[PDB]
Amino acid sequence: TCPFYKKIPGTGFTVDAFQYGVVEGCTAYFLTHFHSDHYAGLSKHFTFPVYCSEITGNLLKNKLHVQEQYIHPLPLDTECIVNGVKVVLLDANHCPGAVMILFYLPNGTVILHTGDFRADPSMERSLLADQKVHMLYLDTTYCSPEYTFPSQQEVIRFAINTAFEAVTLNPHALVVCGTYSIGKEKVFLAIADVLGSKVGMSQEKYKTLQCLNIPEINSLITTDMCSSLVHLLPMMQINFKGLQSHLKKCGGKYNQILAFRPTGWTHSNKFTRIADVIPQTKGNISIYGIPYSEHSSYLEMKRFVQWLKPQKIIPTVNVGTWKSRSTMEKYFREWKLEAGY
Ligand code: NI
Repeated sequence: TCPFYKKIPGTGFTVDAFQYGVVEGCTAYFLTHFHSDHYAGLSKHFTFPVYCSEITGNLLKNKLHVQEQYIHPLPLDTECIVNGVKVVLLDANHCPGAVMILFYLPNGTVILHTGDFRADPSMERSLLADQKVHMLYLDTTYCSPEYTFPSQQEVIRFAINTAFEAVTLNPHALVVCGTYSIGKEKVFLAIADVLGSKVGMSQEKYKTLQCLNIPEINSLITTDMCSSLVHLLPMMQINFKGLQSHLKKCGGKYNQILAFRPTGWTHSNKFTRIADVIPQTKGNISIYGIPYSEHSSYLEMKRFVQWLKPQKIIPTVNVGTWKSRSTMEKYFREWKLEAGY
């Protein structure tokens, strides 16, 4: 049944709750972003109101075929009334179209639901600075001190320098980047830009990217693989067997593959810096795992929460085990005692 951490008290609302059938008492279903564990259950047969960003609404219409009459897109950073309740959508710094949602309950309680987010100091100057938040529904994906990772900027700088050097040494090297969802577009776009190429991809992935309101996108992507030297493939294909196979398909246009796998976290983050990352190599194929994250590090999470000073925290990730729940509750108490709220 629908878990309590997906329900907004004092309202008829649910967040990211599309796989339980009809939730009794739900008058409006919000969707924070277009990732499959969050939209799981939506289709052209859905007949309840869905509230979301413009970009998420484009993907619902074009990829899932939800009918336009049930899609209610809202602008960001704007006070809106939904079924009698004031709400605001804020940028979550996750994937394209991802939002956090501020609910202003009739009784005076203010609730923030982060959806999935990568906390950032710039959030401390949004509409969040303007009033107190009592309850926080928090993306706790990486809520443990082992989880450090570099800035997105540092990671993109590494990828751009690595690719440019490789291709300039060998003009017959192909660059491949893995994907299985929206998000992390900066990785393949930044590499293609430094190489003066468009990125080539499947028709299904091209359709997906044309939903994202990315400026000048027609100048940056293409379905013509032959004219491109940065290819996107399914993340499943980013291994030696899949890459050797792909190389055969290019008809001797290329003699070397340099591939990127933008993982979340991996245990080499506890030891190694970004400047010191190395690939796995077999023959003329090299695979780089790069720690490009669209979720908060532990320290980024902690700074946001200690700034916001909520009265109550409700985790939305890692909630399935008692040992995980208890560990998270210990960190929350540490943070509150350190900061004095
Ligand atoms: Ni997500």
